[PDB]
Amino acid sequence: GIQGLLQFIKEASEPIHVRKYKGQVVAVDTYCWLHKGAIACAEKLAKGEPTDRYVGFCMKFVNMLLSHGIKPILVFDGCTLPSKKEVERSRRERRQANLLKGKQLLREGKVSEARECFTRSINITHAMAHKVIKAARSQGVDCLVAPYEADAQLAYLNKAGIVQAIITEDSDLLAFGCKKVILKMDQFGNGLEIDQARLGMCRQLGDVFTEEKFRYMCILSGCDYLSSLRGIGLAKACKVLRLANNPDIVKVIKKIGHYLKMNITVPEDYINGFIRANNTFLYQLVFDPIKRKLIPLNAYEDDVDPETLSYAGQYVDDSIALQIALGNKDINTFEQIDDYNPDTAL
DNA sequence: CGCTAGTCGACAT
DNA sequence: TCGACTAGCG
Ligand SMILES: [Mn+2]
Ligand SMILES: [Mn+2]
Ligand code: NA
Repeated sequence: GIQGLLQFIKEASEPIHVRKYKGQVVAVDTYCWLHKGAIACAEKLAKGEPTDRYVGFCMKFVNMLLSHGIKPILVFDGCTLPSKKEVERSRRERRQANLLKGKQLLREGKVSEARECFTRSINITHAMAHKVIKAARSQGVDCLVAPYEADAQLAYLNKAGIVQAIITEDSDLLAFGCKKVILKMDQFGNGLEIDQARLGMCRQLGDVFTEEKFRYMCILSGCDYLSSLRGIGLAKACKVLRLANNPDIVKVIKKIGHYLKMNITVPEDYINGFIRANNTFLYQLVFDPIKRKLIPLNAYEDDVDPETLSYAGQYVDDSIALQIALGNKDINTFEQIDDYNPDTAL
């Protein structure tokens, strides 16, 4: 997530209700509903005790969407991106830590703080997600498991015209170049909408409303793929991109000390990390629902070599990609754990 | 003013 | 998990 982005472009935000998308299709970052639903039953989940409260929690959101004549496409996270394995491990350590020390806090008597310990140990597994998938598909609601991060898949679904809006809590969608993003939606449909074309309402944003420059801004400020240079936030990065009339971002980053009047040393591997971040935001592998084939988020440009983009995910056979996307194949064991067929009755 | 790093709440009784 | 919020510091 782009920390502070939502407050940085608040002028482009608008309080809405989902009724305005009646008769249209809306994709959903289901992992947020999964997490907020897991919070209610974090105790049983952390203990391994059987529960399915989060299923109902997600399904009342889904039902709420269905009640207003909206077609929801639930999208789920798939395989972990190779550039975040260390990160996921480092987070898993914290989860297990809060789990154990949570159990010890239960041993010592306080539960209100122990609650706060168990709520930070929540690990959304693919099994839970699959439970939600079955629960939704029993209602005729489409479900699609992303090849990797659901962010890029959602971005594709929106930029292709399959859906007209995206329900999420993560601002990464804005960096992926989404047209419309619905944030902070409760059980009743009251949410906050951000339009890409409305980014012009932000005065301090300057002329950084174009998708490319906006992406550059989000990356330079600091994202999940690359940590920002110490002292570089959203405002200063935006200032750099505003003061830079040069289309070549590399020379700009090399002159980031010049555009800001600061003693900023730019390491040579930071440029590599930046290029990788941009290529990940641009060409992360998604799944085409129509053609049923692994494709990059955006079409490969004539300058970039697609052979050196393994950090954006590697390709597999389209059949395997299909069985993975349908949730029929386990992401980890690559074994058939289901046999859904959308044909015999996205 | 801007940025870093840490805290805190979410759900729900 | 992610944003909101804030003390501390350039
Ligand atoms: Mn995500
Ligand atoms: Mn994200
Ligand atoms: Na930053």
